[PDB]
Amino acid sequence: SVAHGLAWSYYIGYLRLILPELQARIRTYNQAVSQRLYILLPLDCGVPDNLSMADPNIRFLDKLPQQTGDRAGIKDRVYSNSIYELLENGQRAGTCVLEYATPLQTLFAMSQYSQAGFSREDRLEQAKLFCRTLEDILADAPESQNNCRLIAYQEPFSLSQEVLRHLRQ
Amino acid sequence: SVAHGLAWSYYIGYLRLILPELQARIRTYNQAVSQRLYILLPLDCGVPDNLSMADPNIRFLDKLPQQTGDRAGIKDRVYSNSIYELLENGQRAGTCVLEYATPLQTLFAMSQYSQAGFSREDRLEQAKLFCRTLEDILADAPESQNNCRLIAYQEPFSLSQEVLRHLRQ
Ligand SMILES: O=C(O)c1cccc2cc(CNC(=O)c3cnn4cccnc34)oc12
Ligand SMILES: O=C(O)c1cccc2cc(CNC(=O)c3cnn4cccnc34)oc12
Repeated sequence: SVAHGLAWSYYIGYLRLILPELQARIRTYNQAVSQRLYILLPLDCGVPDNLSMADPNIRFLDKLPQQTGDRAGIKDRVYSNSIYELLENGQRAGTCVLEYATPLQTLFAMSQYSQAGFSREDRLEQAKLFCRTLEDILADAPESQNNCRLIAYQEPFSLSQEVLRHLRQ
Repeated sequence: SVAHGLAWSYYIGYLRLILPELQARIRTYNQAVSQRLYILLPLDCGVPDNLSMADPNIRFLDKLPQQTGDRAGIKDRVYSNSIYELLENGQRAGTCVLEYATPLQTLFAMSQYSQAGFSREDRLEQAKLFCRTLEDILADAPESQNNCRLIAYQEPFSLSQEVLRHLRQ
């Protein structure tokens, strides 16, 4: 399936490369930010560029120092991550590296382009299969050593509360 | 198929975003470099990080000024491209933005991991289907306006000569 290929490329072309170096980048920034990469997986494939627009209680703090690596003819290809503070009744309840799983934008876009041959009704099913495949990959991956957490959800809602339930172990 | 999803995500998550801004970045660097993004598509899915290791006549010149954009919770996500000089009998015969199509690394890796459920024999077929799907996408895409060229090839070989045949219109 397309969700199967998306989960494998997201692991091979991104997670496999940043998850080994992540704790070192977090330690560097901490000179406190939590140790895992928190990945938001909205099953509706709704991926806004601004997290604060999804929930005002999710607030951008700072960028994590960039990771660079020569890859496939690209000198110093850059991998960037953002740090967010999570508010709960006016209080900073958590601080973590947080982002949406970008392949869900591909599912959203493919469901909209007629040439992609993917119906708008198939988004939910493909997102669920992307989630399951990625969980199966990370469960058995050596690069994932208590440093990655997938947060999958369907709105019937507090996004910051869903993140916080995961942050609080 | 997985090649279908890879071609659509490579377009949606990368090409769709950089191809509109590419001529402006090339004009900026030129204050001469050719106007198209040249994408190497080895059908054997062999993707080395160093182009000069694939052919000594392909020589790294400089980085093209980075492109940044806020995306899916990432503040200032970076898109980087490299400029190469192409030598032919000691002479600089061309200068272009050149890189390998990264999803071919996913096909290579999936053919090696038992959990991916993709045989090592299926690489060639999947790379060909990735190529055809991407050509079909770019043929009809509004972002592609004489600014992208796919260079697909099978070794029986000069890589620099294959690039140069495309560079010379
Ligand atoms: O990297 C993958 O293995 C991969 C596999 C499938 C689909 C996609 C979509 C992307 C996004 N690309 C970038 O962010 C990017 C930034 N500089 N840059 C230079 C060359 C190529 N890509 C990029 O990567 C993919
Ligand atoms: O971007 C896509 O739409 C896409 C779709 C499918 C597979 C892949 C693999 C990649 C490579 N990722 C990066 O280069 C990258 C760099 N910073 N960063 C921050 C968050 C996420 N990804 C990245 O992007 C994909």
